[PDB]
Amino acid sequence: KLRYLNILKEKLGREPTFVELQAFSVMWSEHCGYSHTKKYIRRLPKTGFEGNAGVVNLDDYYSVAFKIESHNHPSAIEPYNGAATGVGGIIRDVLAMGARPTAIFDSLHMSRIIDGIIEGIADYGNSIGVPTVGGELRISSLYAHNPLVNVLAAGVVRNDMLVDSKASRPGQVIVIFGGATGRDGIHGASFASEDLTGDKATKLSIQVGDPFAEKMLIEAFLEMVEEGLVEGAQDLGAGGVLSATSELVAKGNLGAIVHLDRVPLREPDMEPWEILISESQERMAVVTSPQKASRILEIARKHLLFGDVVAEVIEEPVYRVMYRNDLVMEVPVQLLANAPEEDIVEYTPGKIPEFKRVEFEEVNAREVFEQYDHMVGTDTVVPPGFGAAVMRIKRDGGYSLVTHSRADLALQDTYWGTLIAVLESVRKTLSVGAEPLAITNCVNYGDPDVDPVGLSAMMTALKNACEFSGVPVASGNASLYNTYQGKPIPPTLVVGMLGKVNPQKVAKPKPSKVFAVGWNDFELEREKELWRAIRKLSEEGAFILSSSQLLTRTHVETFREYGLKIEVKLPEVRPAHQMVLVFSERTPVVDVPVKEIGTLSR
Ligand SMILES: Nc1ncnc2c1ncn2[C@@H]1O[C@H](COP(=O)(O)OP(=O)(O)CP(=O)(O)O)[C@@H](O)[C@H]1O
Ligand SMILES: O=CNCC(=O)N[C@@H]1O[C@H](COP(=O)(O)O)[C@@H](O)[C@H]1O
Ligand SMILES: [Mg+2]
Ligand SMILES: [Mg+2]
Repeated sequence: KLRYLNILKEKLGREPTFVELQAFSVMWSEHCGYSHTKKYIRRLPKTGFEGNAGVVNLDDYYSVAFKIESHNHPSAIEPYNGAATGVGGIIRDVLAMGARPTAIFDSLHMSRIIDGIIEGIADYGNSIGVPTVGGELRISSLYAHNPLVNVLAAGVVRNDMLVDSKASRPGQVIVIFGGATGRDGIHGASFASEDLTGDKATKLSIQVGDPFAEKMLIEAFLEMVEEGLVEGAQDLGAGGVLSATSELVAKGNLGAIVHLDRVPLREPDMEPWEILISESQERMAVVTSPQKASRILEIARKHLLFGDVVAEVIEEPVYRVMYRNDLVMEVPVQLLANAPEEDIVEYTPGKIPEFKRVEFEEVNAREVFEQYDHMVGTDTVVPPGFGAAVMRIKRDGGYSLVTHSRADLALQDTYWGTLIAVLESVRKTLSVGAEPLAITNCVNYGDPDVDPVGLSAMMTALKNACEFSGVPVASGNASLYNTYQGKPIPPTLVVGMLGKVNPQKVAKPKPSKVFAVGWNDFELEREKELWRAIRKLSEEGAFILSSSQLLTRTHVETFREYGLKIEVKLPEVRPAHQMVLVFSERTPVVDVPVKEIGTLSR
């Protein structure tokens, strides 16, 4: 913070004005600036057009846009609105790529079942009409003060309608439609960059949220894209107008002249800076030619949304904020878009540890998911209760989504627990017949300044997991400073995996013999040997289950949907094993251990 203020003073050549301070306090905050993770993320292998979402081609005619963000700090103080809004925001990111939001996936980490979080998410995804196709839930008293709310959203988009995430030429303009701008969330980005005992941990930093407004925003935006009116786009969230406008031009290496007075207000007494950093929801920033602005405004208004032309794209690398004919601020656009970078430390792993038992409560509760009808599997090739969620796109074309993390293992060894989480995410994808395609990930950490190693260990392990597996990183998020009066959460890296699979070849449950296939302990080397065995059996028609517990209550619940009931003598397993359960007619034949342990029937 203060180390940064000096750097700002040196660059500015003098002391910043009130608004200059407010503005950089947002853009250079860890949440928007990424000072501590910038270099690490760069060292990661990438793929797919990365524009605040990350899209991956599936069949050349269609691509899937998937991204994972989080809303941790907000949810610790206002569970209901913090979770909902989290969904609202990640949906705007996927929509901002020209994609049609088709699936939401949740990843909760709490010390008990906080109804608010569950409902906030279910209600919001419900009012906008986008289904929940899955979502891991880990309970541990270690998240008592810092619950982690990570949400993954995937949309489908035509390869020929991909929207850019930046401005591309001087003369373009920037329209901002959606809900009206109020005073909620000001500095909520600076709030998410500190310990929960900060001076900004008040309800003022929390964003509201209106799904009916968003559903409209989804319809309007897609219409704009269908008529080729969108030349570039970015959703609004942290930083509001400031963040969005400056980032669309910094990316293109252009400039902008923002006119705050043209921004639709919901509170007319607001001041220029309040209008600039307000983090109100349901708003989208579209880049286009001056001429198309007319139809875009018409489309949003008839859709019951406000908005007007707010900025002009100029070739000069300056960010000029205007309110009428009175200048508010003015600084080098590339100054804002780039926070000071912090040095990284090199991490070198040790031997895979003898992970001991550290259980995460088995509070399986579908009761709460039914009360708030948080349906998790209405329209998938095969039910999500089993793990991977498979969606169709064509009769014989589809993709899989897997969200996994092993904070339990990582808590003991940041490196190995993380690396293992990424690898296990591959077993699941393979277990359903899908071809690992890319990864979106969310890094959930505490104080980097205090414990720099642990962060380094997460990023190195994630980097090594992609090099060892060949699976690149399409996108991600990084939530740091998840601590309460000192105490930090466990290092929790949540992995979102996307895969390619023919829905006509996805196996379903049927009366059969069950087999424990693999080893009860972990060894990196032979990991690729299990992968090869899953591909073989999966290809033969076998129904495979890849859980860290082998068999869970949900699996059995889901099994009853088929009127099937399993009787198996599960093998004793270590905290990190290399085993999966195979269901087939005959005994599997593979270059890996196989043992008949039970039966599925009726
Ligand atoms: N751990 C990670 N791995 C890979 N990419 C990551 C990453 N963390 C961040 N990114 C990439 O950096 C980009 C920026 O995330 P950032 O949180 O700063 O902005 P944003 O685009 O989400 C808008 P906002 O701040 O308004 O929410 C992401 O869109 C993603 O592609
Ligand atoms: O509406 C936009 N939501 C997008 C967004 O970027 N929101 C911002 O992130 C904070 C949570 O970050 P975390 O604690 O999870 O790291 C939240 O308080 C918002 O200011
Ligand atoms: Mg983010
Ligand atoms: Mg965003």
